[PDB]
Amino acid sequence: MKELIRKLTEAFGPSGREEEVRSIILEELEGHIDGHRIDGLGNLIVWKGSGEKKVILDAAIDEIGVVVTNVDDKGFLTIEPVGGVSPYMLLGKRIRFENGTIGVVGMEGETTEERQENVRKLSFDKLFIDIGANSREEAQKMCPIGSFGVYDSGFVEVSGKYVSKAMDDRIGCAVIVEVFKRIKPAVTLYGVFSVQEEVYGVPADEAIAIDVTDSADTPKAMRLSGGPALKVKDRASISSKRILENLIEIAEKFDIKYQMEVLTTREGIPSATVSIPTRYVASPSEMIAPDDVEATVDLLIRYLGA
Amino acid sequence: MKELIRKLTEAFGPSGREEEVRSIILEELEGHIDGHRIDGLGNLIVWKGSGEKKVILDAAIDEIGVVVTNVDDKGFLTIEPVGGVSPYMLLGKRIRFENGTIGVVGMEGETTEERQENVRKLSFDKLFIDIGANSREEAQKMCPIGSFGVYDSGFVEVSGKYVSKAMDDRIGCAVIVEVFKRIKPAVTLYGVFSVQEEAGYGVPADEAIAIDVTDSADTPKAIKRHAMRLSGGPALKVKDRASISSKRILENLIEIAEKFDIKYQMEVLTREGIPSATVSIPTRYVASPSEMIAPDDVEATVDLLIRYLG
Repeated sequence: MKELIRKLTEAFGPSGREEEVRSIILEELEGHIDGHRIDGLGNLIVWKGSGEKKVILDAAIDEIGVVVTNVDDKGFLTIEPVGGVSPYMLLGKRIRFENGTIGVVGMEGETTEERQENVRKLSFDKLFIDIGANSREEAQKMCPIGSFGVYDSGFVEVSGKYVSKAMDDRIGCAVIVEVFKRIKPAVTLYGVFSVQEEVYGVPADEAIAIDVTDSADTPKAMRLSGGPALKVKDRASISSKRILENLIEIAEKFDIKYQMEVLTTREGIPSATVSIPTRYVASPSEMIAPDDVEATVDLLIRYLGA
Repeated sequence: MKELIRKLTEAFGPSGREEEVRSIILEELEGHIDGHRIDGLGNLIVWKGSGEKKVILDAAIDEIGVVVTNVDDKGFLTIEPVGGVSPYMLLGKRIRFENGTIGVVGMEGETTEERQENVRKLSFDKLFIDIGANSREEAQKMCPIGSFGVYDSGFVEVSGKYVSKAMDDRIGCAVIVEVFKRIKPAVTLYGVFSVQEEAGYGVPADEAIAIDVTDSADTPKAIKRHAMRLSGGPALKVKDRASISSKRILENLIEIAEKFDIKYQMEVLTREGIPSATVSIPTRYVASPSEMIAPDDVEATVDLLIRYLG
């Protein structure tokens, strides 16, 4: 499942250019599905099994990044955030583009006091990125305007933890993939991979969102290795609540460690939301515990079949 | 070429289920190819010749269809479209599936009132498909949920013109295949048949050409300046941001077309990693069970490519 964690977390998938991610999900799932289709707006719909119950397992394809807005005289890039990324996780951080070009990030500091003052009020109009080109003529071909970029950091295992970029949400995509690769369906199971936008082709009876939640384990609560984070919604149908209680009895039934969050898009069909605790969200080094993710897989395997 | 266009347009190939169209294409080009391959996504790629210049041609193997999203109790199938299918081109039509199955679409509402209204502001929420199924189980065994079907209408000739379902882009497939069958390749030819998805095909190529369908506005009550028309020749499209290389390929195709009296017709519109040009065959009633092309546009097209590449 860890080959999978790399192949997905390392897959280049910013908004609108996620084709590789969909690929690895497909060739990864090839041999364990009945069908799929890419919907008008870019979401991918997988279905497996013959069942009266139709369940949707949603997971966000996309990962945070930056977009170019201005190419410079000497060939430097102006950028702006896509997804919830802070200009602080980018200082000294190197960036990939879809063609493969690597760029480096720096600050528009002039003096020695400006480099200590641009930060306490740092926006993206004070950053820049080097590609290696010295001209705008040599820089526009390397990267047009509207080019996206992502973290260059890859997947590393730190003493049993899985640290990589974009554990949000391809720990969830990876979990769904693994479920399809190990489950024998007792239901008609769709797995939908979503394009979030402006910050359902199939009709089902129950939707289940696989997302991540920030871990409060940071010094000074959702904890690693404590289980999947089950989200209770302050306002939901009797049917969403029954989804929740069903997953609860099944978790208490098979001695499955699990957590429960309450934090202050829903299909109209009854939906629930389960998250994996992930530290350092919106950083190149988001940390998950694999026992949590195989615990989540095990739970879904149990509730949705054998 | 009537036999080829027949096989291609009548082949069943909806969003991934193209083993029939691929098998027909390889079946067709056998004895003329120097190799082929199916990538991890299903794209069929062939190559012939070993010239210095590398030229690629590409045309989509896919056709519009329907996907079944639900099966009710009586055996009727609720559908959502695959591709750009008008709900109207379906009403009264029969639907063709892979395992030997045929269905018939129907509209909800029994009274004259709700039918007459539902046809106004129609959609697939208000449709279904009967298989002759009386049980939901035998429907699930005949047509599982997630099953794709294409138009059941087939190929026929009308006073010299060719009509069939899925001319886009099986007619481009026919152009490529005939080109490969009647070629003495001077360049290194790669043929690419597009699956599913609208930045390379794993083939480095000097230049690339697309064989596409274009809407012919020669129909009545259509009055556009510089309209596409049947038997006007292959339509050579002009792009807005066309690079020097794309304009070079395009200009070369114009040169051949006029040098050998090959009829052709430009097409004016309302990044670019490879030199590319876009040629199109004019076609009538795209997205209908009965798309129509003129054969001499296809012959002039294959002549254009064969003389530009051999």
